[PDB]
Amino acid sequence: GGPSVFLFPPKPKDTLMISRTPEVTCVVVDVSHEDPEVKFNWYVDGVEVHNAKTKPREEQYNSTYRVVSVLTVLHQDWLNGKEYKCKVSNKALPAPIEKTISKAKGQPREPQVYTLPPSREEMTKNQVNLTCLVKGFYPSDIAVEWESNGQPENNYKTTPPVLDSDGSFFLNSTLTVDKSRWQQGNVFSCSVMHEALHNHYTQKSLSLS
Ligand SMILES: *[C@@H]1O[C@H](CO)[C@@H](O[C@@H]2O[C@H](CO)[C@@H](O[C@@H]3O[C@H](CO[C@H]4O[C@H](CO)[C@@H](O)[C@H](O)[C@@H]4O[C@@H]4O[C@H](CO)[C@@H](O)[C@H](O)[C@H]4NC(C)=O)[C@@H](O)[C@H](O[C@H]4O[C@H](CO)[C@@H](O)[C@H](O)[C@@H]4O[C@@H]4O[C@H](CO)[C@@H](O)[C@H](O)[C@H]4NC(C)=O)[C@@H]3O)[C@H](O)[C@H]2NC(C)=O)[C@H](O)[C@H]1NC(C)=O
Ligand SMILES: *[C@@H]1O[C@H](CO)[C@@H](O)[C@H](O)[C@H]1NC(C)=O
Repeated sequence: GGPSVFLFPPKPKDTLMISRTPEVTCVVVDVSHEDPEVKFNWYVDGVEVHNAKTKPREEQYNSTYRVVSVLTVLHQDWLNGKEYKCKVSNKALPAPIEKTISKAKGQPREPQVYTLPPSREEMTKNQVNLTCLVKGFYPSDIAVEWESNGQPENNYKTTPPVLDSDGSFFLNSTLTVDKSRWQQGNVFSCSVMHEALHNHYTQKSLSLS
């Protein structure tokens, strides 16, 4: 004795993109070789659901199994604050273990998005940094990408959301492009996906005129 349960929320980009699959993951550790069977029961706002997929158990190096149940959440249900409950049953458990999860509960706040052209010190060089400042958003769940002429620009680094003095979040996204591309006057756009924006999406464009 005995097993432990950990419940994980979906990835932010999965929650914000219609083509992606947002999943809540119920992980059971310390499952015995003697009694390796785990019964998973799932509830959405107290209502039982039967659409979760279990994965084949894995032997840990500490000679125990790690057993996982993955529940697909509806994009709208997750955003509307529905509660996801995982109930775990196992013979080595006198009473089942339950864990509940839902989206962060504070008041949603819309991100403010600003673009920063390369600084004269930054601009003289071979490759230039284009910056997208995203601040004042809540919850921290967000997705920031770059684009030009309808195609993704992949040479970017986005900082993790940082908790600010007023309890909201902020981050920077920096795209590195060849100076020649920026200098030419090509339009680079910063894409921001967040629940509180109108239509959960905004974009800010940056170009040298
Ligand atoms: C046998 O060996 C096993 C494998 O090594 C080992 O399993 C490990 O067991 C420990 C505890 O014994 C368990 O620890 C918990 O880990 C939580 C994070 O797990 C994440 O992230 C880690 C690394 O950061 C990864 O290794 C995990 O795979 C898992 O990854 C996430 O997985 C999901 C689904 O797969 C993905 O969607 C995510 O992308 C992914 N993230 C990453 C970064 O990869 C960690 O959060 C836990 O801390 C919290 O719970 C503790 C419980 O004791 C608290 O003490 C601690 O304070 C934290 O509290 C929680 O946090 C908040 C505070 O209230 C609230 O959210 C919660 O209410 C609260 N919970 C409470 C109080 O219960 C925690 O340390 C490891 O995850 C696990 N590793 C794996 C791989 O399974 C076994 O223990 C070994 N057996 C032994 C030693 O006997
Ligand atoms: C651009 O900014 C990134 C991230 O802040 C940094 O690592 C890099 O060295 C800067 N300059 C260029 C030319 O990318």
